[PDB]
Amino acid sequence: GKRSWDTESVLPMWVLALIVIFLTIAVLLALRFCGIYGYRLRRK
Repeated sequence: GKRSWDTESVLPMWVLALIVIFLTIAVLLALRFCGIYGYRLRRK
């Protein structure tokens, strides 16, 4: 692809991909920091 895609795609994949990792890390971190807390157990 030589044409200045600029718009890597009207839906830039890297932007889409970055979003997933941000959330990926967020959920993993969420679980651990909450891990020590034992998070919850709402049911209780």
